[PDB]
Amino acid sequence: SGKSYPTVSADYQKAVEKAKKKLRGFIAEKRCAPLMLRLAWHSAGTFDKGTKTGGPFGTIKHPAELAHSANNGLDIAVRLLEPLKAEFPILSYADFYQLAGVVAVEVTGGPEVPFHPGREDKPEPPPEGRLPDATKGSDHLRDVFGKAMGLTDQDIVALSGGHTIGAAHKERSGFEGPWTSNPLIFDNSYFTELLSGEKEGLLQLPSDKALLSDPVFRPLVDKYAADEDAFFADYAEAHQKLSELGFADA
Ligand code: HEM
Ligand SMILES: [C-]#N
Ligand SMILES: [K+]
Repeated sequence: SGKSYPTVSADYQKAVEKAKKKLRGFIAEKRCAPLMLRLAWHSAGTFDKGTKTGGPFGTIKHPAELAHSANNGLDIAVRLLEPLKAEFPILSYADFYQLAGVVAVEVTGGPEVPFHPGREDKPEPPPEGRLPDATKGSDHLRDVFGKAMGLTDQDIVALSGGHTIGAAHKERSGFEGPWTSNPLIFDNSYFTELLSGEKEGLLQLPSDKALLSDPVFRPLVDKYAADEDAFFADYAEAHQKLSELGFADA
């Protein structure tokens, strides 16, 4: 999908392979796979198709970006990774955060998302306001994923399935609790819970519920609730696409 992968040195590639292993162990032990996937989404997602500036280029590490109200918790995620990152000084932060997202999906039992190295760390972040609003609906999803990032309606629904792991926190976003009964297991339960209604102890954001009422998003929700393999396929496709917005002269 219009992507040309940069050449990196044999030493860079070796660090990638070694960092991936250390990330597995670290992330599994710390139980922070959801936060790492969220960090990856944010580090990819401050991308714009209308300006082509900022986003998946080591920019999330800057304290100017960790300030935002959609960024509560992203500071924690960056901090958790600092010591590991210091073991692999050759790797760009951009690649490191995307590798962490790929690993987060993998060690929670999700699909193996292909990873290619070579994202450069850019010197200035994008503007605050591009990123997601849980209180909004389908027009908003299409604005953040479609218009800004060039992703398709299928990507939108698949990627929303990221919420199958993790939870909201009253002190971060203000929302609270896991979307699923197994929030460290990457499966299609996000979609099953979304369809089944609101359960005691389980979260649905207005942005999740937007998927149910949209003529295009809904049949996809039905498909993924019915077929985890179809979910895994489309999820891996969309995660790779998202992770690579930071590549290839866009
Ligand atoms: C569709 C637009 C989206 C909106 C409005 C949204 C909103 C939110 C909110 C409000 C939280 C809770 C933050 C907190 O209180 O800790 C959250 C958490 C999370 N998000 Fe999203 N999100 C979106 C898309 C995505 C995507 C595309 C992914 C990855 C594929 C993702 C992955 C996650 C994960 C894994 C968590 C759990 C974080 C944790 O457990 O600490 N989200 N999201
Ligand atoms: C979701 N952030
Ligand atoms: K789950």
